[PDB]
Amino acid sequence: PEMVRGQVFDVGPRYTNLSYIGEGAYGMVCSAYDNVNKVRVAIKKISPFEHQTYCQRTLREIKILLRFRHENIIGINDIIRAPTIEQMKDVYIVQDLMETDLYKLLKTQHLSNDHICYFLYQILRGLKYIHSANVLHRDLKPSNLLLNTTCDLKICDFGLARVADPDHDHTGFLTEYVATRWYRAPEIMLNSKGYTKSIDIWSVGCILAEMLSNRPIFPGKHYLDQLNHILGILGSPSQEDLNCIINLKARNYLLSLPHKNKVPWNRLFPNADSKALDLLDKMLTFNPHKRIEVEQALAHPYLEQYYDPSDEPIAEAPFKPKEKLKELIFEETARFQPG
Ligand SMILES: *CC(=O)NCc1ccc2[nH]ncc2c1
Repeated sequence: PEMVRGQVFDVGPRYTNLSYIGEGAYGMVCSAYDNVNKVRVAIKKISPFEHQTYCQRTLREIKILLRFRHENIIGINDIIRAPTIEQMKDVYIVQDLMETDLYKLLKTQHLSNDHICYFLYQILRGLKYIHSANVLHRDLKPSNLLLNTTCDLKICDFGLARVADPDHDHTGFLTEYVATRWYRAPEIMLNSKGYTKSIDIWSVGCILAEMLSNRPIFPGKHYLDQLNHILGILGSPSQEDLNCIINLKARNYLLSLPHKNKVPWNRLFPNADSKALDLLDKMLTFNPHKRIEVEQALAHPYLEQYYDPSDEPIAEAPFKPKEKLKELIFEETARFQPG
């Protein structure tokens, strides 16, 4: 069995010459030489079988990524596991190797307006497909946007994804949430379970802002601090947007705050393209019902050099305990077995 940094990374003999890349949720990520296809690949080790929630997210992603096929969405090329349920402890998911990700790139690189435009186009093109399948990604962030050496972009990590359920979106004030804080839409903290497509467009807005300055736009340090970062820039919500929040704890929290002025986008981002900032404003709209949808975002003047709905494909159809979840992970990975 191959090893890397003390741990077993047991993918051979097909995959050899391992090098460490980084960490997934349930294990290590390495690159390896694929001896059949004669290219280096990425492989992530998943050890999920002790926990309901680890199993849930592992299985959700596998089911989604096997059903999806899109240029801007990472695929699964192979899955490695032991031949029987009794012997299966780890699962390895093999995927196309990508040089970097947007989190790593933003730490080190100034992006040209032309790169910002191209990255944003590819994110939304991928998101059009995901949303067309009635699926919500629910954890869009720079580290979930893979880039190769020619700046092709692929969305990854479908562990938090859900089928959209707008009729069951409503909840109370300060309801706990799982997805990454800095990219959470204001409504998560107020009255939303994150079951509508508008959740993903807010995160894309945050990513666009972050591409403009290399700094997260709303770097909250804790649950409600995230909301006050957002209101600090957007300003106090209007009467009409406040009246949309029927829940009294949420509404009265907002009414309790002093007046805050909107900070103009062109003052936060003085070197940004004015069309980029018009689109940014529409993605970072407080009221999720007024927020731009993915297909409108693609049609925005900022992206007119790339926009081509005939080349922005949609999905063929809508998408629909731990002993049982291990069995389901086993069955779902059967197609990659010798046999
Ligand atoms: C978002 C995610 O899954 N990150 C881990 C990862 C997947 C695929 C991949 N290909 N090259 C590097 C990679 C990292």
